[PDB]
Amino acid sequence: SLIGTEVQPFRAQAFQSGKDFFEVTEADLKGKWSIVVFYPADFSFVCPTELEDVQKEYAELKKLGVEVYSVSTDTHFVHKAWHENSPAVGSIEYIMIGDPSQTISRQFDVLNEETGLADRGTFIIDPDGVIQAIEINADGIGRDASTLINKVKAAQYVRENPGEVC
Amino acid sequence: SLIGTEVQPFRAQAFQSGKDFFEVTEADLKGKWSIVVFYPADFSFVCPTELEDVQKEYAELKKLGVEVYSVSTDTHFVHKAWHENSPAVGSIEYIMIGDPSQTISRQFDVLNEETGLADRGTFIIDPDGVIQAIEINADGIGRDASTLINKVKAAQYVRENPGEVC
Amino acid sequence: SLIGTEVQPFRAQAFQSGKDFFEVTEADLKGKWSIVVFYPADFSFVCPTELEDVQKEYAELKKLGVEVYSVSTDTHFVHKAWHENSPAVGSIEYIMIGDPSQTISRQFDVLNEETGLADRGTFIIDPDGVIQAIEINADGIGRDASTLINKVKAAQYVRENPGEVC
Amino acid sequence: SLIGTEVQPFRAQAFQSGKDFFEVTEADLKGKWSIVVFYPADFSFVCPTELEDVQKEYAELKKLGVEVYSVSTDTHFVHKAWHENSPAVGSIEYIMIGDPSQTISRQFDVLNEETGLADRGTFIIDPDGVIQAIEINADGIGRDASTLINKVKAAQYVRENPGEVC
Amino acid sequence: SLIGTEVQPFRAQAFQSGKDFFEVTEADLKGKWSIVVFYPADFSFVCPTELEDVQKEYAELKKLGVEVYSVSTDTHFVHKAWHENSPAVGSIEYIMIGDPSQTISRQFDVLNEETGLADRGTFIIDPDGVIQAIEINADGIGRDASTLINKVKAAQYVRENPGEVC
Amino acid sequence: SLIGTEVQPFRAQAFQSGKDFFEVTEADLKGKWSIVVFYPADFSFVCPTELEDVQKEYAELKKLGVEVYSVSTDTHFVHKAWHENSPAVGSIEYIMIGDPSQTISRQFDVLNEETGLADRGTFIIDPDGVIQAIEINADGIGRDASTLINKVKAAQYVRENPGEVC
Amino acid sequence: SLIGTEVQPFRAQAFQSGKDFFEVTEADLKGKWSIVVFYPADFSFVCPTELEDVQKEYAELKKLGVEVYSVSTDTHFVHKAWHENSPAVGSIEYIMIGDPSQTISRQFDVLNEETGLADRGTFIIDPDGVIQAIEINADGIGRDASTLINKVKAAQYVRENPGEVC
Amino acid sequence: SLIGTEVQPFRAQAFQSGKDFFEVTEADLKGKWSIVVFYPADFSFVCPTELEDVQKEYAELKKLGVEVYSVSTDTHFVHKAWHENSPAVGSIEYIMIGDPSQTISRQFDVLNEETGLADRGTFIIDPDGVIQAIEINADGIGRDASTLINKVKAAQYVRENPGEVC
Amino acid sequence: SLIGTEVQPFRAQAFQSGKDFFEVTEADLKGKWSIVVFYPADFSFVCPTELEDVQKEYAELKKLGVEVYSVSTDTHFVHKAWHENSPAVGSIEYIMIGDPSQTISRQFDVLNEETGLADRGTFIIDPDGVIQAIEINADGIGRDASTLINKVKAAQYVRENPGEVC
Amino acid sequence: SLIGTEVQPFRAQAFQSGKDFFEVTEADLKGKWSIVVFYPADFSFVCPTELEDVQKEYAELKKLGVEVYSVSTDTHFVHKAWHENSPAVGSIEYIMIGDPSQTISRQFDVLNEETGLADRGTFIIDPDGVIQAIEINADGIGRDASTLINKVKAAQYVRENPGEVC
Ligand SMILES: [N+]
Ligand SMILES: [N+]
Repeated sequence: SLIGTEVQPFRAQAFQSGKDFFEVTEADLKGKWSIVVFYPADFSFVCPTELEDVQKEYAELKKLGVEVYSVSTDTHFVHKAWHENSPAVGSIEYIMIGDPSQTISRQFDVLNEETGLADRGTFIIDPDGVIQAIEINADGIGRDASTLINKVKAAQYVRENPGEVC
Repeated sequence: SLIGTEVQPFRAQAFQSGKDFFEVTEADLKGKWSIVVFYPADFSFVCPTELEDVQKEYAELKKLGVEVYSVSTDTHFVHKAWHENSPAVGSIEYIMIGDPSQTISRQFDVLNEETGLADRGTFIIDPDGVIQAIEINADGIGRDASTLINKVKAAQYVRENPGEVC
Repeated sequence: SLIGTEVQPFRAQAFQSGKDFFEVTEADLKGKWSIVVFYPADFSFVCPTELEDVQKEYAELKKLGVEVYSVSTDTHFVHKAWHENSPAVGSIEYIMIGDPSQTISRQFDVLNEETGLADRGTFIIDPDGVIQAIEINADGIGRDASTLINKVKAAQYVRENPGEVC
Repeated sequence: SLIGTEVQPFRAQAFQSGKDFFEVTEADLKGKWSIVVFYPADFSFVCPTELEDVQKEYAELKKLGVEVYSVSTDTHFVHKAWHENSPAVGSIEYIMIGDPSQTISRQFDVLNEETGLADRGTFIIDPDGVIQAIEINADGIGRDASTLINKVKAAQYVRENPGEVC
Repeated sequence: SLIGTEVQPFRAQAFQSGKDFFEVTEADLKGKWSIVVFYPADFSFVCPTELEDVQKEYAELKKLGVEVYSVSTDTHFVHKAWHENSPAVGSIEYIMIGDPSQTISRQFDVLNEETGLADRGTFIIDPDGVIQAIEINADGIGRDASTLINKVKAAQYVRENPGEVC
Repeated sequence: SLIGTEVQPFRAQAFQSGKDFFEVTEADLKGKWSIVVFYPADFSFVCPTELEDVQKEYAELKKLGVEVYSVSTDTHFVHKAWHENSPAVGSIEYIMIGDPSQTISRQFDVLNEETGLADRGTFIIDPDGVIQAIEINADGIGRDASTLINKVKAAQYVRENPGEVC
Repeated sequence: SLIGTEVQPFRAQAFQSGKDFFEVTEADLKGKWSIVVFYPADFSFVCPTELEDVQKEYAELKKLGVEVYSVSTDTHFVHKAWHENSPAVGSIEYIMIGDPSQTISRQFDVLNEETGLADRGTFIIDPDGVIQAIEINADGIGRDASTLINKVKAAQYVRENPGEVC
Repeated sequence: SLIGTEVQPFRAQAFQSGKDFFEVTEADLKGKWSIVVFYPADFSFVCPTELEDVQKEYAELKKLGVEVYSVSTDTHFVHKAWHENSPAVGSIEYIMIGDPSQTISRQFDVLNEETGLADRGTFIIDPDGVIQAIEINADGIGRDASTLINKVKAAQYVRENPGEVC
Repeated sequence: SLIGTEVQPFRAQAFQSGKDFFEVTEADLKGKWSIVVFYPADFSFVCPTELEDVQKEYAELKKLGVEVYSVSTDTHFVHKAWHENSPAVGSIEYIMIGDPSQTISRQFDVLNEETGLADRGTFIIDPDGVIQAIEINADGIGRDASTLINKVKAAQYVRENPGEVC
Repeated sequence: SLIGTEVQPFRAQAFQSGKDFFEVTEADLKGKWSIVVFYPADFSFVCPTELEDVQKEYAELKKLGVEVYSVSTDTHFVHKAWHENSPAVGSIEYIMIGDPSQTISRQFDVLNEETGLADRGTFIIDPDGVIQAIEINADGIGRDASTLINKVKAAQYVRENPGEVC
């Protein structure tokens, strides 16, 4: 499992409510507690529930010094389109990376080779670029965005309190 | 060059103004004069001029027993989205295939490995599934949709008039 | 990721409060909603919280037609020993599989090659033997046993309600 | 596809109405807008229409700072012979390269391995030696020489007007 | 056979009645006459006879400047557990190494690949880290702990009396 | 050397003063004494002396039941062209094969890889399709067409008079 | 380790006080409890103690339905010689196999590649041809012939009393 | 074909009417127009006509600054023997190389693998050690020694008169 | 060593005072006691002593039902020539095989790769085609022809008197 | 053949009537005329005739500055045993090397892979460590010890009298 491994090098276009398109690299994921969530496709049939539940928790997550990135094999262009032409996804303030080359979906071992889409997986990365938590559910079973603040806290506690885990 | 070669096997989701999403295979390209045009990405910055110029010519092309397929590595979901949330692309009546697996873009050797997007290429396929014409321009140089009806006619003439090409 | 894949063939000794040691195979995960949780080592320094939290939820999980299996690369012998010589782990009523061969830990891609121990991963398997949910946290970050009943329900819902996921 | 790639190194004999035979290299395709057109064989049965159509457009193309090269796997000797012993091809003023080694036809991936002849392909190359347009038709389907001035212009426009393509 | 070969590099956790867990390397086996005994599993059904018989002989073995190490693929945690929750094994004063990685069991070619357990093998190593005696019996056939003092003596004699073996 | 070997399979277009273009195979080489002569290129600068000298001897050679084939990597089209637009080569009555695929020049190991042209080689083949004589001179050194009637005679004599060669 | 493996096929000459030279195969090892002991070389400097100690125990071992074989890479000729020209080895009544081909020494992985001699190893084989016990000591450390009757008994007990090993 | 290639390195014993045996290397071929003729075997049944015809032309060839070498896989010993015990071959004044190693016959690709003899081949080498002419006839068809002076002249003319070959 | 191996298949031309040239196969070497002697080269500087000494012993060897074959990589042609143009070798009545292909010299492992000549080796072959004696001396050390009658007798004796060799 | 090759490196134990066991290397074979004779096995059934006939010739051989070495894959221990417990072999005064590793028998290409014994081969080595004579007979055909003095003489003569071999 990628648990405990370090994020591999990548470069991709992203969109964020506010700033116009900008590049992103393995670097941005280093130096801060980043949490990236993957999802099938933009403009999909399934309701963007997962994505916005995260938006709600975003306010708080930022306080904990955490950054949030959503990823799908769609182009950053459609991410913007989706963001505008939809109230739900329009409330998202965090970063939306586009992975049309499939490279970053593939590196997190979450790309479904035959559909060309990513799986519902969420990763939590420590300031060192190391994966500390992995959650991948099948289409239908939802990811509870609330349990995130707990995990990142727990992750951060153990970060400067080794062995004190009981 | 793929000129004169036979279309390779593929299976993909498509969208068409009217019918709700449906599957498509190498078969669909066999039995009729089909002309498929590839393009970078949906919701892109470049104006969908190419796509709709083809829509104009669509009326007549259908009379000649020709079918038209647009292809991009976008999901059929976004194709629909784009089709609705845009007047220009909304006039498109022909088939819109989605190639997120990249397989069909790759088989026509028109996939840009590093960007994960297709090139501006247009192919004309005879009822046997053989490529009779190839046109690939760089971003900026436009593809003239009018010269299409001429090519397909020429292609069809030669089809049952071998050697009579002067 | 193993999400959506089918559980691989395995044969191992298990212990369960009540029945004396018995064998278990891939088939015992087929036909029923099974949820297997992996952990580092028995008699470890870290408190068996995770394991017992699941014991609490066990009552209800059984109602839902779900079976629970704990796994570590320890021998079933030590699982029993631990079970007896400890009040905490002694409350566990579900199955305790022993994976000294490391085969099953390896098949779920959760075995740490160099330490010879398993990672904190929990999987949810549908009656067909397919993995529908994966959660792997690092030492320290705890797995919330409560969010299990929700996932299994969600999993069960979509089971006989395809596409109805909004 | 070779779209966007750089012309490969080659050295060949050429003939041009006026100057007596002279050598040519990839260097002659750099610094200037060059457009090279491939054809089956000299003295072939099919009428040299395509070649001369281009002759007509030659006048103007030169104004745009564009050079024209015709290529076939024939020797430059026969190019000259053809040029003299035929009124039609005799009107040609642009360069006629001979590719008996098949190397340049092969490098543009336009050589038909088993017949040893080139396909009807036309390429447009920017002053940097990069392919910006590709058009390959089957025997019978003609290449419209007129749409060339448009393509080169469009190519030239985008050359110093990046992104301005709408 | 490993007879006459040098002990390979390894690092593992060990437990010893008295000192709390400590690391051990191939270095602890050089410099002194060490005798390591492997066994299936802790808390096993078979009576720990073998292990304790060696405990008896331990008193004298120490006099001869010999150290004793017991090894099983169990974790040092369970070694301690076993040591406490059992009168028999509780009499053991020598070192108890844990080989969950299986690396040291594998290096002495005594690991049963399919069961993930070690074979009943006892090795005698001279102060140079070279194996001078090997004894591996099947489950059931016991290893006579008494014949140890004789072998180490014999080994020690020949150590400083080459060829004098008659 | 190919001396004594059997002519390999080939299919090519040929031209002959009189008959309009026709196909030729390694089989047209079996059943009769055939003599094939290779040359650089048609319409070349070097005077077609060699080719016509053979034309002179052709009258007689036919009496001996010998057939003559000229070969160059040129297309049969240009062979015809050359034959008409030149008095010298116009006197040629024997077969003129075209080898634009280079396959037959390559099979007689007489093709100059880098120039894509054939060497000045003349071969004599017995009714069985076996090479009995090989003569390859460099550009400049001429092949004496007269010494051919003697070689074919000698060849034919030995044909039905084994060992009688003194 | 070869523990639990089956004896590999071999054919060799043997000598036994009484019967004149005779052949031996793996087959002789099957159907009876056989115990084979390897040793360096005949007429060696080291006293044949080991071999004769076994002779003493031979009387009893035969009662237990056990056969004994001594093996060295010497020829059966010298085994005979040694047996005659020496009082000590002359008391030996069991079989003396000769392994000059080194194949049987090699098969029991007891052959010292560079000296071409066997190591001091003793194996116990059940009636099925499977190795149940292995003892290999270095030159100097002696093998206790007495502990043999115990091992074979234990081996035989467990033979028809599986699991009853406590 | 070896036409235009450079003679490969070799060292062999030779005999020449007058000088007693002496060595020969590639070098002797360099700096002068050398013409080497291969033949089956010395003392063969076929009359040495070919060899002596060359002897006749030798007088003049020397005037042209040409050297002549005969080669067969025979030893230089038998070349001398043949030279003496035969009037015909005794008239030979040029060099007679012996190729029992077969290396030089093999390098000129003129060695018949199965018979171990050379083919009737004659080569003309320019002062640079490059092959300018090749003639290989089958047993029976004779090589005309007269046409040699013409070829060497032609070869020499073109040597200092490039392109002037018409 | 080839001692005891069977003569491998070969076919070669031979010469024998009396019969004109004839073929020979590994078949001739069976059914009779044959003794083949190899030597460097015919017409060599070293005196044919060895060959003729064997001729002297020929008379008697024939009585013993033995045939004699001389072999050198020379052609059977030169063997005859040498036989006639020399009193010494002219006395030879036995078979003289020629091995220009080097195959038979090579099969007896007596061919000197770099000189292309055979070594001074003599072999004795039983009627079954098996090598029973091998003698190879360096240039200078002579082979004693007299010791042959003894060897073949000894060979013949043991042939029908197994083990009676003392 | 190893004729003319140089003895390869080896190190072995030897025994000689008088001196107690001592080492020997490819060194002892240089600097003097050494003659090594191989034989099957010590204490063999065949009478040691060959070995002692050499003993008789030993006296003289030493005069010629020749040393004698007997070799068998037996251990030097058995060589001594044989030497004492047998009148015949007891007369041997030359060196008796033991080759249990089979390396020296193997280097002289005289080891019978399947029996693990050497062939009856005798080699004569010049002071440079080069093999000058090879004689290998089958079991039964004897090696004549007398012909040795002649060979070494002949060998020595040619040693300082090159070419004088007639
Ligand atoms: N960063
Ligand atoms: N030279």
